[PDB]
Amino acid sequence: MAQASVVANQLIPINTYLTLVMMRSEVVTPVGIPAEDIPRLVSMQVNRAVPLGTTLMPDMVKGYAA
Repeated sequence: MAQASVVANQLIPINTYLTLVMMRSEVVTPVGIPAEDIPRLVSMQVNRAVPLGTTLMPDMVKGYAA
């Protein structure tokens, strides 16, 4: 397991536009959005509440496509 994913560094309320302070990189299982993509997630909106420590998955971000 060496791929790092984007993990919520704080609670992200439903419909928040993502900022850099909200996303950390962590090696977690299952794998979500690759950590390498944090730059392009800024200003994209989540479509559900993301609790602290939750892995961000592609389906939780509106407009995300990798």
